[PDB]
Amino acid sequence: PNIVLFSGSSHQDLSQRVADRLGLELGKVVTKKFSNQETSVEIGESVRGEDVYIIQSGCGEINDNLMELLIMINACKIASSSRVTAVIPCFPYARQDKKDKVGESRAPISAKLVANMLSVAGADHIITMDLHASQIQGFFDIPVDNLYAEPAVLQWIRENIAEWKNCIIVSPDAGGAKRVTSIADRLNVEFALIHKERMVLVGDVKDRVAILVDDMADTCGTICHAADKLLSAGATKVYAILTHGIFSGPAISRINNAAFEAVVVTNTIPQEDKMKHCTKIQVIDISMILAEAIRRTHNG
Amino acid sequence: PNIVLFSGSSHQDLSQRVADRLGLELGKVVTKKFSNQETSVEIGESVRGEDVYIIQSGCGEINDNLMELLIMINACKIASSSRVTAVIPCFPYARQDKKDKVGESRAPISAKLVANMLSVAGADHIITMDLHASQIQGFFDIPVDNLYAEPAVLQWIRENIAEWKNCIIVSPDAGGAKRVTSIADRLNVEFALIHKERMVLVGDVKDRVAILVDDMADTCGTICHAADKLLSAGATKVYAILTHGIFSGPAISRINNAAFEAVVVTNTIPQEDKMKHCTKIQVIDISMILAEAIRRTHNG
Amino acid sequence: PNIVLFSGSSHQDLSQRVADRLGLELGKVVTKKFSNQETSVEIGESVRGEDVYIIQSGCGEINDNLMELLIMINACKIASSSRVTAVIPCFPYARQDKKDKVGESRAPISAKLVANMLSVAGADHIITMDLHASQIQGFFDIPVDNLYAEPAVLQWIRENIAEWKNCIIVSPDAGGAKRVTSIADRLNVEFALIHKERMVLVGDVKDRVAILVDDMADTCGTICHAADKLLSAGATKVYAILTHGIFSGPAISRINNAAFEAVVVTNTIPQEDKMKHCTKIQVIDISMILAEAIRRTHNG
Amino acid sequence: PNIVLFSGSSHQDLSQRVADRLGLELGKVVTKKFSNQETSVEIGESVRGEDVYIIQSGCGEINDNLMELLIMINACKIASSSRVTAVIPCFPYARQDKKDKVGESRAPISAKLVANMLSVAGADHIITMDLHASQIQGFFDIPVDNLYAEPAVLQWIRENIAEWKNCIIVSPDAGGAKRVTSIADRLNVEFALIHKERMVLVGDVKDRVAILVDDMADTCGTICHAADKLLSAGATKVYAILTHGIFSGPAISRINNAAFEAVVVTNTIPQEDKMKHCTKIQVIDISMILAEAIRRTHNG
Amino acid sequence: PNIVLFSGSSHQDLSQRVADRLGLELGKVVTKKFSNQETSVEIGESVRGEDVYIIQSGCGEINDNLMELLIMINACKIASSSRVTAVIPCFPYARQDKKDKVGESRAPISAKLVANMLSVAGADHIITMDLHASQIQGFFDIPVDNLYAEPAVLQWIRENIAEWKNCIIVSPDAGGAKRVTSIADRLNVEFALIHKERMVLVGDVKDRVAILVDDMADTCGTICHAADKLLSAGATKVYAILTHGIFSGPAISRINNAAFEAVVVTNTIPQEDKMKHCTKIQVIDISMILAEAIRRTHNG
Amino acid sequence: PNIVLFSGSSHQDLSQRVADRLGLELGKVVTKKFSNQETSVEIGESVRGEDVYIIQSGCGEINDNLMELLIMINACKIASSSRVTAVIPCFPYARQDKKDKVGESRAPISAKLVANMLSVAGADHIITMDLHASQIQGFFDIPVDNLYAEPAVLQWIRENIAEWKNCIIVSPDAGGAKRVTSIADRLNVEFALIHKERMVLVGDVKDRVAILVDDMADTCGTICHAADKLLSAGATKVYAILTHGIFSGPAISRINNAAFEAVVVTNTIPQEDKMKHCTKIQVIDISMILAEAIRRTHNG
Ligand SMILES: Nc1ncnc2c1ncn2[C@@H]1O[C@H](COP(=O)(O)OP(=O)(O)O)[C@@H](O)[C@H]1O
Ligand SMILES: Nc1ncnc2c1ncn2[C@@H]1O[C@H](COP(=O)(O)OP(=O)(O)O)[C@@H](O)[C@H]1O
Ligand SMILES: Nc1ncnc2c1ncn2[C@@H]1O[C@H](COP(=O)(O)OP(=O)(O)O)[C@@H](O)[C@H]1O
Ligand SMILES: Nc1ncnc2c1ncn2[C@@H]1O[C@H](COP(=O)(O)OP(=O)(O)O)[C@@H](O)[C@H]1O
Ligand SMILES: Nc1ncnc2c1ncn2[C@@H]1O[C@H](COP(=O)(O)OP(=O)(O)O)[C@@H](O)[C@H]1O
Ligand SMILES: Nc1ncnc2c1ncn2[C@@H]1O[C@H](COP(=O)(O)OP(=O)(O)O)[C@@H](O)[C@H]1O
Ligand SMILES: O=P(O)(O)OC[C@H]1O[C@@H](O)[C@H](O)[C@@H]1O
Ligand SMILES: O=P(O)(O)OC[C@H]1O[C@@H](O)[C@H](O)[C@@H]1O
Ligand SMILES: O=P(O)(O)OC[C@H]1O[C@@H](O)[C@H](O)[C@@H]1O
Ligand SMILES: O=P(O)(O)OC[C@H]1O[C@@H](O)[C@H](O)[C@@H]1O
Ligand SMILES: O=P(O)(O)OC[C@H]1O[C@@H](O)[C@H](O)[C@@H]1O
Ligand SMILES: O=P(O)(O)OC[C@H]1O[C@@H](O)[C@H](O)[C@@H]1O
Ligand SMILES: [Mg+2]
Ligand SMILES: [Mg+2]
Repeated sequence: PNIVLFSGSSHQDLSQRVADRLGLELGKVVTKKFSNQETSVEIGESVRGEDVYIIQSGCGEINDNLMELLIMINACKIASSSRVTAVIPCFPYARQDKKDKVGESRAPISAKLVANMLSVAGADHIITMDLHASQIQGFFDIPVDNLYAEPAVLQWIRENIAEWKNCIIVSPDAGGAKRVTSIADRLNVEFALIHKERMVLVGDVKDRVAILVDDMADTCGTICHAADKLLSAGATKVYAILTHGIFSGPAISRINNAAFEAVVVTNTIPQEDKMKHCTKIQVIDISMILAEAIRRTHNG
Repeated sequence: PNIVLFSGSSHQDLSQRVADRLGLELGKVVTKKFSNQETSVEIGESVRGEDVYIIQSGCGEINDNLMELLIMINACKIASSSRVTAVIPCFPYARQDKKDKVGESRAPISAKLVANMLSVAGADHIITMDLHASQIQGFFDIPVDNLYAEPAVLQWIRENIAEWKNCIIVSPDAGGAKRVTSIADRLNVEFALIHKERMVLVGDVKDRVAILVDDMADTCGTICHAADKLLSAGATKVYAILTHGIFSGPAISRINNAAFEAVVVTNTIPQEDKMKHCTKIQVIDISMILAEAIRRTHNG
Repeated sequence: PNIVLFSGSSHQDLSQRVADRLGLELGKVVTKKFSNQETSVEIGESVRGEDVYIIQSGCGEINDNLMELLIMINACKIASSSRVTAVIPCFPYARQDKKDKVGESRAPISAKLVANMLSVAGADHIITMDLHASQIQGFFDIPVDNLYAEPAVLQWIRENIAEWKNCIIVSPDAGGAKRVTSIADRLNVEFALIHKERMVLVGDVKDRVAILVDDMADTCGTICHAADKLLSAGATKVYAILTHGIFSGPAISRINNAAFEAVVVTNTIPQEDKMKHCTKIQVIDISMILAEAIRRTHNG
Repeated sequence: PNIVLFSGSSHQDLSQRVADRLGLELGKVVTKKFSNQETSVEIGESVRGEDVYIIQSGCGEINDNLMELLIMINACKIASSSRVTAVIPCFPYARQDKKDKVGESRAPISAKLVANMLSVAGADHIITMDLHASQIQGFFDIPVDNLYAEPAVLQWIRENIAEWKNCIIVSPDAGGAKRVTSIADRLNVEFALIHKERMVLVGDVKDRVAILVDDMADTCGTICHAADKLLSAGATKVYAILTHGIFSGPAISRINNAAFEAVVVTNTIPQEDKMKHCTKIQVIDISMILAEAIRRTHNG
Repeated sequence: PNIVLFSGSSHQDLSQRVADRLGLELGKVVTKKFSNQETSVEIGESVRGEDVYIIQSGCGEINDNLMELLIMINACKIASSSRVTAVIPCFPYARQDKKDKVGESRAPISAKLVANMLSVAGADHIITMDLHASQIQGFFDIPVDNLYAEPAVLQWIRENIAEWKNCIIVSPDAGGAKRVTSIADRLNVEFALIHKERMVLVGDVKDRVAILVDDMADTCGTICHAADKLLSAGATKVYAILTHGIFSGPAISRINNAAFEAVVVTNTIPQEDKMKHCTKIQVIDISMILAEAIRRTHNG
Repeated sequence: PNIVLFSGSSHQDLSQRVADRLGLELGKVVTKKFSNQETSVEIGESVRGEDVYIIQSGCGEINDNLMELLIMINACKIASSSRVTAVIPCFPYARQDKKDKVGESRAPISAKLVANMLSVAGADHIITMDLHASQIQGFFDIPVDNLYAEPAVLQWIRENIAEWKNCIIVSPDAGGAKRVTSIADRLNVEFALIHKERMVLVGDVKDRVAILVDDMADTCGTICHAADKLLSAGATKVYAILTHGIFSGPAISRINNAAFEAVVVTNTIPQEDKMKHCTKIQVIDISMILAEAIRRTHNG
């Protein structure tokens, strides 16, 4: 009746880390694809009456991983499991959370679609790390846990950056005001703001060190322009701390010929191959937070 | 089979205005209360096969108006109406859209509860003006229209404030960066930022005019502090433009003994009685936007 | 995993009585109101895995208490509670259980609306005392316990009224034939009947003591006229025993200038303030019945 | 897109009458049984886009007719029908509307089960004549039309009984007080009451004509004893008017050796064979009421 | 909290056998019929918190047994049982699993209707023996266990037929190729095929013994024709092994005047009365399979 | 209010054919992918009140196309469309329609998962061509049309194969008995059967022409072995007619080095690139059948 932990095809390293921190090991599931690109999920062990926990990040090929997660949840549910919990470090389609505004002709809400699919597959609980919009919690009818990576970010700032008592935290866009502001309050220091459309700046950032904080980085269209503007303004050096490092498209190329002292990300998305092609990127372990959340859910 | 428009106990003036702009008149419904404070809804005319439209703002006593709206929707649905649309100028419980963060011990999500109540009552469409969080659109499975009052705000700024070409727009909090930023871009001028915890300010605001823009004002705990900070900083005069003016609690007392040149709001919440006790308050009609949205929904 | 009992803003005394009879104490919940008349519910203790019981009577301001109950149930459900049970001593909107007849134009069914609201909020069980219509049990898909206060009424009749062996039991209306008939059968005594539209009487009621039995009294529009008719017919004195004493509107004034020897009610609705302004009113404790029902549900 | 009327195996005569009053004819459906007592439903004509009406009374073998109705509704729904309406003159399992009281060990609520069956089969509207409990309207989430046969009963009383101005109306049980009372009020005449457990009577019934009114008669366990008590009390003759005459079990034998001047019923249940073995039974047509209800639903 | 086993009106013998194999006895339930052919279900013992198991075969009068099963499940669910499991040895309406093809005018899918009825009644698990179509598992959203009687068929073939090493297995129709083929592979011997429309045969079946295997036999319209064709072809003797022996309509008459050496069936449908009028029929116990499935579901 | 036809990324040619046969043209939708492999759906025109028809085959990368279809349906539904119909020429995950048998450990039912996802996305109708299992019709609660390509197969056999009056139709497996048998009856000729586990044959196929008929061919693991066995048995030439030609994995390599003079398939899956690398493959247009089905659904 105790925890049975399962892992998907994507991001095996974090799954192994979370299993180790729980003093367990991943269950026997073979997730391959048939000849015509159809997902094949075969659970080897018994899940009857167990508290199944599935960890599947929204990275790599998003649709294939999402389909694998749904099929795994359905298979566990039909196999008479007590309660199936889906742990999603990076929620897929989390940037499509609104019907947008004037101009976006009949755009859908893909986040609610994913929520409905997870609910109809048979999920009983959702664990997510640093959702793009905290209001996505309301997209479900089951409990949702929105974990935060801010304590790790503060710890990294304190330990690594020696001048953290006289720095500033800068938001690369207008919507990152809340996160940047909360971090600045936590470190007991001031902050600035940057907006595009071009680049505008409101803050001191003169002969001091600035840290760019954002939730994610897909193509680094942001953060890079913010670093350029900050360097033009008078900043001595610029750091970049991120929660979900996608680094898709050009990305790595842009960081490589950039003046970032360090680009900091977390385990939520595999960074192994990305770190090889870029020395700036550094990784922060968050497996402890997910493991503690899993324990809190399980014991009760 | 054409539009049948109904009005609630709250905000009769806006309902009459919307009816006039539609070249119609409100249906015959008597909404009183029984002896033991229970809602009594009696629809006098036939709604069979009609496109029923109900306008009920979340103002005054929130719970009583919400229950009246739900009972009216249920009565219209059981009476074999073709499609029932709920027009809510101010969405109740819109500030409770998250499970908050560390410290808020097991707080609920009241916005999703209201969404579920409206869905189970029998609503087929929702029309809302300037939702507190745009992601509340995903709280429903029926279509939701999130109207914007920004064009009226811009028009008022242009017509009334003569120095609008050399002003700035200031957000009283960190979460208002997006709205203020969009308004600044539309007016082709710059912007500033104010954060509490005390007040901190990043911007020029020296010997010029600043306009405070926020989504709503419950007790004017904000906006007033921002005006004080701006006046201390060097602003010649401070304006305040708002979408939903609750003006609850002390409110009117605070604006009265304040240095606001004008506090601008919209129809969405009845401002009749409030305007009598405060000369600063001015109202912007938004009935045309709701009427146009209703026409767009109906015609198809 | 044992019982966690919660109480609402209305009827604190009955909640404390039920808690005492269960050898427990009410959980730590702070239920206040925000500035704009919106309910604030904050659960202080952990409800994860607990079998939560919420007691919220439909008295006072009905809509406000109902919204309080719904928000509390939703908060308990989202907080990973094992099972949430709503104990409602007086079911709100219980008199609106039909679509009425010819004349009531498009009247709704508010009882089914409340049932759907409780079902969608997350309630797993319902405990009610003396429902207005027993068929309201079918308004839910979850189990519903319809308790009966008849044993307490019989005990009061036996102990207090010394001539209970040669009395009669009179129904103030046509719909109360079943309750009056069952009480008369259980007491092994005869009965009468009264119908309005004016007053008509079929029974003996000549130089004997008559007892009026009804389910509830909102304004005492009934019962008072029944006592007048009984006194006109020849009854020496008239008693009145009720389950749910609303005593709204004039009520207390009518009883005060009436010839009731005693007006007997039960705990279900707070009678503290009402009893002060009227000496005739007497209260029968029903906390033991609710406590026993709660124990029966919990143990299993 | 106009009315397409269908008929079940039970009660072909009433279906043909309703079709004639609508100036239409029943659709081509062959409803036979396979070898192993399984219902076979084959719709011969096209129902795509039509507003189908199905008439299936709960008479004869109840389960077989109910399954026929459900299969027919499902077949019409899957065949892309616009809206399917189930016209049930006598609602099956209408006497099982409560979980009863102390003594009935874990009895079910079959009426809600039938309601759920009809809702899940695909019914969009329900038309019923004189439901046993009017609160069964709340057992559905679709609109329910509860027709009344009282005008026909009153017309029969006026036309046939010549002394209707100086009669009385008697309820054979305690639960029939409302119907008897309303009929007495509408006829501007007084009333009496009878309760079992044995027979007790409260009323005049001395050298006058008494009429027994009930909703239904299954075995005539009631009504017969009421007539015996009335004859003992002094009634010159006793009439009996009923809405749904089941006349199951002994029934016909009991009426045959009884002193009823006439036993009046309505069409809702086939009375052809029953009337042959008993001269007292007379039938009142109700096809016009159902036809008018169907027209009212269809036109809109 | 352990197993509470209930039995329906049909097939008492199999229920008693399954109870004996589980070392238990059937619960106290009285399932009779009211006067007007309505099902009466009264559960005598407590099912609160128990794992209720109901065995009800789709035999005899199908509709009455199905309604009894649904009412029993609903009664057990409303009585606060932990989990209700429906054990259906023969799934009713299992041959209506498709909307057929060109010619069948708007036929329904009765199997999905039965599935929806069982789901809405409150069933949490389904156990079925040898479904007509294995895809009926997808007709439910709850887990469904499709047991197989093939091991018993193979054992009977080995024990009774001494020449089973040099026989063939023949399918009476085209749709039985899979079952016959699997049996042939398991017995390490060859197979043949027979198709109607008349009879056509592809196989050796010359001066040897053939066994006809099908899923069921309603009227023995098949199997008898296959035996005639096989005997004409050169088969020395013909056997017939079946899972669900309905033997409805003529049936027994056809087997009696046939050249079958033995017609083998299983318990799933009561064969007691049928076996008396036909010496060829033999029965294979399958109570152990159902008992083992029940134990597997319960233990977990 | 008339037909608005939309097309997905996969199978543009068939969509254009169906649009041409309907005398219309495909709507303006841009279906691309964001940087991080997330589907981007933007509808350019208005679908309010329209009867949207979306054609999306389950070919190529299955998961991406399925996600595109779901997002398109959701976008059309939220945009206030009258009715959204999904036309799926090849149903994805149609081979996973059972929970298999002993040996497949806790395998899921992916077809029911896809059905649930389509139902929850907002689909109102499903049109599919030659489903793998006809019972998948019961996997939905909305109407499902299972079109058949058999008339085209018969026409091709008649026109192209000149010796079709003295041929045989052979099933490459045991489960294809029904299709092969129906085709043989339609052409008024005989048939044979082939089963693996190795290869076994029952039929004449001696100096005559044989045609292999199956529903689909993924890797041609079947059909090729059947052709080898048929050639070894004595067949002069062997043909192969298929409905859904996947031709994944090796496929083309197997057909090219085989003795097939014709491998006949239909449009449902794009055959353009496949036909270039193999001269044997030939294509049959089925756009007329889909267009006629669409018309039949639309007009009604
Ligand atoms: N995976 C993705 N990659 C790139 N753009 C995306 C992706 N998903 C959504 N988008 C687009 O990005 C926009 C969201 O931008 P964002 O900065 O979050 O808006 P906001 O200013 O409201 O925060 C949406 O309009 C959506 O069309
Ligand atoms: N009607 C109300 N009046 C006052 N406070 C409210 C009301 N509804 C919710 N709140 C509280 O106010 C907070 C919302 O503050 P807000 O500034 O919108 O948060 P955020 O910083 O996420 O924007 C919530 O935590 C909630 O507890
Ligand atoms: N809280 C209330 N106060 C006063 N009247 C009410 C209340 N709720 C419902 N009603 C009205 O009272 C009527 C029910 O009266 P009642 O005597 O119970 O009906 P019945 O005659 O069927 O018993 C309904 O028609 C409804 O309109
Ligand atoms: N078809 C039927 N035939 C006989 N008795 C029934 C039938 N259906 C239900 N019953 C029983 O009759 C009782 C209902 O009797 P009724 O007099 O209507 O109750 P009440 O006294 O509440 O009016 C129920 O307890 C039920 O067990
Ligand atoms: N209880 C029944 N008795 C006789 N025939 C039935 C019964 N239920 C369904 N049928 C009919 O029998 C047909 C099923 O025949 P079957 O041989 O199973 O079809 P298939 O060729 O698809 O296997 C269905 O078309 C249905 O109309
Ligand atoms: N896309 C696919 N490619 C290859 N194999 C599959 C695919 N989808 C399902 N399967 C497997 O193929 C099996 C179905 O084989 P099939 O011949 O249809 O079985 P049956 O003999 O019941 O018809 C399933 O057990 C499933 O595990
Ligand atoms: O793709 P790039 O520009 O790196 O980042 C996309 C941005 O879009 C927003 O949702 C996030 O805040 C993120 O910063
Ligand atoms: O109550 P006061 O301080 O006036 O305003 C409450 C604030 O809380 C936020 O949700 C809104 O942005 C609003 O400005
Ligand atoms: O409001 P008053 O006249 O006191 O009482 C209302 C009556 O209406 C009925 O539902 C109850 O039986 C109650 O007696
Ligand atoms: O079965 P019999 O005694 O004829 O009648 C049953 C009675 O039970 C009540 O629900 C009805 O009012 C009906 O009169
Ligand atoms: O009624 P008879 O011909 O005996 O059998 C009916 C047949 O129809 C099919 O579903 C079964 O395979 C069964 O063999
Ligand atoms: O992948 P190959 O062997 O070509 O074909 C797979 C087979 O599996 C069955 O569902 C179909 O009948 C098909 O013939
Ligand atoms: Mg009353
Ligand atoms: Mg009665």
